[PDB]
Amino acid sequence: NISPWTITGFADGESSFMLTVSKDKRNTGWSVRPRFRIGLHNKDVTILKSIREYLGAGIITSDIDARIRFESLKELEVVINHFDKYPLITQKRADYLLFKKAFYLIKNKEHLTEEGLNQILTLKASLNLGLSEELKEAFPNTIPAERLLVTQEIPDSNWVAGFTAGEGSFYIRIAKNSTLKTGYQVQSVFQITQDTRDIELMKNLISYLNCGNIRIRTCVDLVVTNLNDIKEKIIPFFNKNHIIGVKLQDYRDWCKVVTLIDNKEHLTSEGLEKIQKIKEGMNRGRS
DNA sequence: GGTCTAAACGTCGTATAGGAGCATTT
DNA sequence: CAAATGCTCCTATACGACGTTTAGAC
Ligand SMILES: [Ca+2]
Ligand SMILES: [Ca+2]
Repeated sequence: NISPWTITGFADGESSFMLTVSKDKRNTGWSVRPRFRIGLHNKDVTILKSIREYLGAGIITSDIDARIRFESLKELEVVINHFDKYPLITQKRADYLLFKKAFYLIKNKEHLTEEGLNQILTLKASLNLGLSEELKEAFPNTIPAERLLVTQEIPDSNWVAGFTAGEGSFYIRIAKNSTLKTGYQVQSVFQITQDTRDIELMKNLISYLNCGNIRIRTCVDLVVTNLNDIKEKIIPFFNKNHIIGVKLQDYRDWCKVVTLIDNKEHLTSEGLEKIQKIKEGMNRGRS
């Protein structure tokens, strides 16, 4: 059985909290509904069934992508019990909090009033992309509810495993560089990318893993390039607390290249070619 | 001077997140 | 009816993932 913290982390990466407000058969003229969803590439449904098995709720689909969705009041109650017990720690937590207030309004059927509808619109206004042009036009001078800035340490190894399984990256960097014998440097790279709103979170993870540097481009990158930070810290970490989903295979290929660099012979033409073939067949070049 | 590692810097194209809205059941 | 939710399709930009140069150790 899959761990709950793996679930929260993975959701921290890939989930969405939504409120749909559609013109409508009804007295306020508007329909209000909450949605919670997690979406992945089609190849990873087994994770969803397992997660589904843990919570005992969610409806799964597989088409152009794979999604598990929670749309009924009871299932979202299951979702809320989960994230209340095993809380989110990225900025998406703030989205969660808006969703949760709205959900409760909806549970009490307060959404069927102009007053209640409007309060819900105040929650939706600060939720994700906020109010659409259509909704701004139909309901102007709306003041958006305040959104909590979440400011947080790593709760569990399985959380990191879920988050890296969504947003993490293992890639091989090849740089044209004449000062090297092969004409190329080979680097094993671990990376996490996140909007700057959570730099604190990134930093506790750096602290949590005892390695990596921050690169700022707004976006932030956690980047690990050091070979025996990679060897003696990152890989053992994801070795006891497993990366899940299709991304593991990339991780394994990443390990193989790390092994090749570790035996110091990636610095030969035959070896550099070898690593190149593997890199071109990992991550996006996989087809 | 040469070889190399670490990492600071640079940047593009699909893949997510987010969304919207009609159909069926409760 | 009307309220909830099942079901499916739409989209556009912030991560992924790829590439180059620099600081400097050995
Ligand atoms: Ca992802
Ligand atoms: Ca993301």
